[PDB]
Amino acid sequence: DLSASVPTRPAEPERKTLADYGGYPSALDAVKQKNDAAVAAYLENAGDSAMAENVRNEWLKSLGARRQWTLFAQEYAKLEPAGRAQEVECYADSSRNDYTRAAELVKNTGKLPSGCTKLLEQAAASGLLDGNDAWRRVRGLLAGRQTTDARNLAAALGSPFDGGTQGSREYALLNVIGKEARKSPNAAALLSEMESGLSLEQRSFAWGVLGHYQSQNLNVPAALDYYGKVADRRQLTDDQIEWYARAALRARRWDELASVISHMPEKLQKSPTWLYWLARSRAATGNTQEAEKLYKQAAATGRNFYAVLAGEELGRKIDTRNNVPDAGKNSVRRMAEDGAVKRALVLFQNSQSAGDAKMRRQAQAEWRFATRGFDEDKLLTAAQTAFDHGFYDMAVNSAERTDRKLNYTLRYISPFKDTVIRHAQNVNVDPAWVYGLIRQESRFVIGAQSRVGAQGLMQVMPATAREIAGKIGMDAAQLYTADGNIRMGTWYMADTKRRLQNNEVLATAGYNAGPGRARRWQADTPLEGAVYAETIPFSETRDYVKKVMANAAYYAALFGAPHIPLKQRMGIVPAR
Ligand SMILES: CC(=O)N[C@H]1[C@H](O[C@H]2C[C@@H](C(=O)NCCS(=O)(=O)O)[NH2+][C@@H]2CO)O[C@H](CO)[C@@H](OS(=O)(=O)O)[C@@H]1O
Ligand SMILES: [Mg+2]
Ligand SMILES: [Mg+2]
Repeated sequence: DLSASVPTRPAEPERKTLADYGGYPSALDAVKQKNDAAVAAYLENAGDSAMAENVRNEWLKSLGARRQWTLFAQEYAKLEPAGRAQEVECYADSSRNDYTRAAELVKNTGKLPSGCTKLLEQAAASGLLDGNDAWRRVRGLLAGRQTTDARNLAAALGSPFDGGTQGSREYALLNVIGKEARKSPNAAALLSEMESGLSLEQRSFAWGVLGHYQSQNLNVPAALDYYGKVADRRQLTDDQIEWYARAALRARRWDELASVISHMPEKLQKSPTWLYWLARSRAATGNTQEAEKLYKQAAATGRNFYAVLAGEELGRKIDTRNNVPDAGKNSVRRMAEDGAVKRALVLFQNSQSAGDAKMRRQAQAEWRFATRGFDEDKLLTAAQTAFDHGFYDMAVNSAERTDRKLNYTLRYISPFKDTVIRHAQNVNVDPAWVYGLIRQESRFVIGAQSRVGAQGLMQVMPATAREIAGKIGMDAAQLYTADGNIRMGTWYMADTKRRLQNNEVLATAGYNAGPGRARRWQADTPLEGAVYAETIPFSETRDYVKKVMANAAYYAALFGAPHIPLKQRMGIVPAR
């Protein structure tokens, strides 16, 4: 049975929370204005809230950048360790001259926040960076168009870009690894021609750049030829080696795939993706007991695309039966009275009544703050609390964070059923697919709005709303109402599917990236759905398709629809 234990942190009146949020935006602008007196005032008797934690984190990034180390250290002490932003941790550790985190951070080859970038340059300037990892990051920044970060890290390592030693060799290599130079019809020939006087590390990385470019363009033969020249695969960035694996996957080179995965950082090897595809490689070469071991490890990763596929390879069907009772209504009422939970619900309720989308976003921040480090039982009670208050996305937020206690009704909530079901049927698309899409797009937040402007439950772009509305005789502004949004989103699902050879995997990619891009990613042979999905060049769409289809399989099992394994829902994507 679920524990009835609920936290009882001190609560504040609804008026005080509203008054503190009244000044949250000004506190944030005060940080940007470097008005330290203003920020300290806002904070000095804030609640123990996400408002205070958010303002304090942003303040500390500004104090760290401004080297106000006395004030920094006083305020860093008021952050809860779980609530420290990464860049704040970086500034703190640089102030302590502690570069233990730098050994892990330096493994990241892309853009880092300023405090984290400086932490690495400081470690570099003291001798306390792994030199192999450090120069790998330099190259990764060079390939990544982060020339200035690359330059500063080369300089911090004692070999600047203008000093005639290693750093000038690496900078010179931009004629191969540059963003536009890697596209050259001659990139490989130049690399081959200057190959003999390059180090083993510089050569492996450079061949990885050329293979990575080819692999993301879906020129699989060209990519595998270039990746096959990489002598030390540890020198590849995480993106490079994953697109090696993706090239080997798309060409069904199972032995090469398994070898590539074994050269991945152990963290990548343990991801559901490479657990599952390693298992598939093993099973396809007949190493059946090694595959069964890996499928079990993938399946244990939880409620995700590859865990389900791995389960299906083990003969395990998705089972959406809860293994835990519903939360008792009394614990749900008590939970709403915990001071941190109550603060989140106050902001949420009042965002509805006041029509304040920013206030609703802070309600989410308070919710994640209030529930951070709840045990599985409190997480499930909180989930029902959120659901009983209409806070649909935070019910999913809390319910999906458990590992052993599974409430599928709360992980895969289905509000608005009689509406979503009818609009799906009206365009003859699977309502389990539509719910899967909504869950990923908006988490059932009717006023959701992405950075690029995608709107509402189904995250329809305003541009797209204008095409849809003219075709079906709507008003394009119906985009901003729940019913109009669902009608437009469901119609666009159906329409994109029709333009993409009626394939549901293509249509999901095309919903997010546009049908023209989804069509460009098809091969000249048919592809198994999950192979098409895992080799989508846009990381946003690649992650999106897998999550939508995984949600769709859970919803279909929940609704009691005729059983469709996820592997068959992925089907076969047709050749062009
Ligand atoms: C339903 C809809 O409007 N889909 C459009 C999609 O929106 C995507 C945009 C995306 C988005 O907002 N990404 C950023 C999300 S976040 O704020 O970073 O979380 N969400 C929407 C639905 O998947 O963007 C692509 C490309 O523009 C369009 O394809 S195109 O017309 O051929 O150009 C497509 O019409
Ligand atoms: Mg989204
Ligand atoms: Mg990308």
